[PDB]
Amino acid sequence: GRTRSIGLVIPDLENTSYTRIANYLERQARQRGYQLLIACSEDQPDNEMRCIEHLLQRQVDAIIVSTSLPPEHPFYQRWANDPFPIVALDRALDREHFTSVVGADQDDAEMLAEELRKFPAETVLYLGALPELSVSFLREQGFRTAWKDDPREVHFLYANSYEREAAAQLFEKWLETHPMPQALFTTSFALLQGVMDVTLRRDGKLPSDLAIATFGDNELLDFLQCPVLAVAQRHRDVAERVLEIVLASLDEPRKPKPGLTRIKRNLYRRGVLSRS
Amino acid sequence: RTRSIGLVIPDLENTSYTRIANYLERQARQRGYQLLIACSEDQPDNEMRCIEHLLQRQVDAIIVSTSLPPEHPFYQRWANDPFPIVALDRALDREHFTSVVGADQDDAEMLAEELRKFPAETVLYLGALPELSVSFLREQGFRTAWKDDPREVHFLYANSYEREAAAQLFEKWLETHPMPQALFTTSFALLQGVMDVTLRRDGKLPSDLAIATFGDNELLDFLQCPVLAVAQRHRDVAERVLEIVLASLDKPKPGLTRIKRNLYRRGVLSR
Repeated sequence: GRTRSIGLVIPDLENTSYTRIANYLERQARQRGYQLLIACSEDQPDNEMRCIEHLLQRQVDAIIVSTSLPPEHPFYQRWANDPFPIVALDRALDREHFTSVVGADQDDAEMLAEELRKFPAETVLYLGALPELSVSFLREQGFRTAWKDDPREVHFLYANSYEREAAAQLFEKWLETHPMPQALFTTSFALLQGVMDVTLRRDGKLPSDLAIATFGDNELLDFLQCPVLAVAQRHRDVAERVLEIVLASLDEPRKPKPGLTRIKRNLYRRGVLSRS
Repeated sequence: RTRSIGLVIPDLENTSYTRIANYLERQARQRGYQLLIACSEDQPDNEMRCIEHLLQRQVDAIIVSTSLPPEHPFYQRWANDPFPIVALDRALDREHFTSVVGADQDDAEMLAEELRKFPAETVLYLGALPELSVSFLREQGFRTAWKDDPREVHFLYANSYEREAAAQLFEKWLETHPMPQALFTTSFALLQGVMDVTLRRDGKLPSDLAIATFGDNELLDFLQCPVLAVAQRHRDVAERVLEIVLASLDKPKPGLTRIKRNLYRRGVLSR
């Protein structure tokens, strides 16, 4: 009854994090005799639900999804007590009913923020997005823990989306009344790209006196002239775990106990720190 | 008819292939087709297995970037067959298959011509694997642009398109040659090795250096010297490849079809 196929619904194959996870999931699925069917949602809920339906129509045996919807959204509640495996990747689904393989956001932000705090800097800027979301709050809580005994006042700035242009416009507006920071903590690589876009437009280069700490990573940051700290997901491990959950959900009498499986990120020392 | 299309590529790590995959996925989905991606890791045996697997799944057509040469009997099975197999990047037999490939010679000529405009006494061309098609096409393009220029270009060839190999070879070359004021690299990986040696030695790149490279990326905006780079037109490539598949299904001429790269001015040239 098994088509030996597994759906993967992710926003795109642009974002390095998503391409890397797709890369490893495809490799590992093929090694177990499964064809991955990738369907990109463009991070849009209506598209995502359409992709889900299309994959069901193609009779995939299971679906791995990074959802753009709230974790408890009714659309997925259809599968809450059903044999059909839906496994969440990166962004959680209802921990009562689904297994989600996600980051250890609070801990990872604390670990990154503790490293950032080691750089002398008068002006410290925290740039996040969508502060009301659980994920955003957890990252800020981790940062605050790391900085709780530091006497510096940190500037908090929040974009309306985790998106490069939104960050650029907000940071550019911020610079009208604040100095360039000497320490910067960004909660997504897209936010950091917007800041870097403005800094390059304004100055033609990054300051040597700027310590950058970001979620997300790109080994090309090794070539920047300022200190850069980055936290990347353990893509290979996440892929192996998700597949193992999908196959256990198919191969065993009972599904894995629902809940979050939080996988720590790696901290990478980039920019001038790669030349220490 | 399953309204699905196989895509066999080395991996989803190479930003060339991920970008093409990204656009092929969107355009195929927009037409009701499901893309079935299979990664070969550039291994011939892996590739042949992936093809068979996709055939089992009754895909309507296959797009492949092959790790096999022309002349290999494998694809000869479909030489005169209604089933569409379309080549991407590496060409299949021109008598029988349509291949969407690079215009490497013309791209290298365009890039080299822009680099030639920079004042530079010492010019270094850094490539790899000079006997390979990709390598010789790019060299010929360069030499065409530099044909009547009085400067003697230094040619340097690494044993692979790899950062560490380039770093080692460039460090050795600097023992007896001055830092160039113009550098042409046939791959971004080679440029990375040159930047490794230069940054580790001097902590910065020279002001008096113009760089031209294949493999454009956003790091290049940060560089504090003039930079020229070429990049594939990924969306246009994906569109052409899907056009060919759909027309074969719903017939295109066998042979190579080439899509040129775009040129970007990066580093201090963005100012």
